[PDB]
Amino acid sequence: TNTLQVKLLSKNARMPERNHKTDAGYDIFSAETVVLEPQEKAVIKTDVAVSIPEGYVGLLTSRSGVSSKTHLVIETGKIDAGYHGNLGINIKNDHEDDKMQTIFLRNIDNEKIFEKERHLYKLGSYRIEKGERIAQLVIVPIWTPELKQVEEFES
Amino acid sequence: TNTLQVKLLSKNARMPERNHKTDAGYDIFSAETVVLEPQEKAVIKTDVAVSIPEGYVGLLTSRSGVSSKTHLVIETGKIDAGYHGNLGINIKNDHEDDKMQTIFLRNIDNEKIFEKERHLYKLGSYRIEKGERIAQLVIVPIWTPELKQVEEFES
Amino acid sequence: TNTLQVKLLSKNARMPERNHKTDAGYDIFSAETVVLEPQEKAVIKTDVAVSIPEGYVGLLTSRSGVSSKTHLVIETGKIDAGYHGNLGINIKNDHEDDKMQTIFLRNIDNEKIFEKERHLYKLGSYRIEKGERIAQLVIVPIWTPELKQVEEFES
Ligand code: NI
Ligand code: NI
Ligand code: NI
Ligand code: NI
Repeated sequence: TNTLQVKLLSKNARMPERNHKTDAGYDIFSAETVVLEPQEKAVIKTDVAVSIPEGYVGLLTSRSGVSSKTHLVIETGKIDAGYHGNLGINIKNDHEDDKMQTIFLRNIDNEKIFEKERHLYKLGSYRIEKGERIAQLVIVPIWTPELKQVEEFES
Repeated sequence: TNTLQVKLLSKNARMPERNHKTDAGYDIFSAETVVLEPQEKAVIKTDVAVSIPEGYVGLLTSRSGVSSKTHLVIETGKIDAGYHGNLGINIKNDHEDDKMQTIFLRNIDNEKIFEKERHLYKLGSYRIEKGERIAQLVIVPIWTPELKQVEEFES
Repeated sequence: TNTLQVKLLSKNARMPERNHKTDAGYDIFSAETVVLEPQEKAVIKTDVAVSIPEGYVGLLTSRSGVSSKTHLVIETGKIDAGYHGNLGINIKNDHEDDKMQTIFLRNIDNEKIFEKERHLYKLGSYRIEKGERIAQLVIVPIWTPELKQVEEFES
């Protein structure tokens, strides 16, 4: 203290980065390559484990550029002080399934991914490459008092 | 202090639970049974009232297991220090309305609910039973300074 | 300190408001009039700039009444201590694109907007007027320790 322990669970994992002095969170990288078609849901593995101390919670949340440009929706996960397992990114491709087809996948910048081997995809499908910035981790202090039942509130 | 007051508004309400030492939030239970079809929006009542003190905000947020497994999307509500009313869960069934039908409802674990009385439902419909863990409450300290307008930023 | 600097970037910008003593956040107003059809994504400009000090993060988040009543989904943006640019609201009209038409737009209260000049819109389209409360800003303390890689966690 004040130090957060980080455990890499595979060779695909990458150490989170907080480059600027002013930055609030840590860049979280994907440890796997996954293709998400319209409406598809998944929990993307980071192969990263952290030991958040008591009196804090980690917010594994979306990234500003990715969430604004793409239909990829990350549900902010609340990381407990007592969770030492693999950090998973709760994600949904919120693009509508209009049953149309295209030869182009989309990257996390919403650009068309040009392939030399031509394949057929559902329109609005995204590919997340291994090692890409898709999320960030912001840790905040928490207040956890012992609950007391009342019939009416005082003051 | 440090104690949070909790008020139960009906016999359907349940006292929030923070079982583990390390846990950041309190399990929030539903006080009503509701069936949400695709795209349907609702505010589910908890029949629970809290008196968060000044200098804090309550985050009435989604649950890790429910949000990952089901298309049920909870918008994290910001609970003011001056809100003593019924806590409502802002929820949407984000499952697409593909106009298909099935005889099975889905629980908060995304399992098919087997009924003895056969009924016809829209595909992707969920049922939330009374007294089920659907949300959690995480309270965090806040910073609220008196605003000052500037033409340029200093340092 | 304790004071947050606010910079207005145009005549369309409005000073954020924290009216009640108990309120956790500041009302954020739109600086532009925009019509969002089903599934459409945009970053609405506030023309407001803030200088959050180090050791804090700003949560530019949804509003309780708007998010519950309308299909307008705001992704909570994490505002760094080192961001002095225009605050943008990351928004999506999550209403399904069922290819139906209506003569009525919808306001942020989900009411039909009556026009004297009759126009044809896609069903589930919303209009956000300039100067309307669409979001709020909640600032919270953060914990940013220097990371240390471990092979196993201690205690
Ligand atoms: Ni090849
Ligand atoms: Ni029966
Ligand atoms: Ni959707
Ligand atoms: Ni006119």
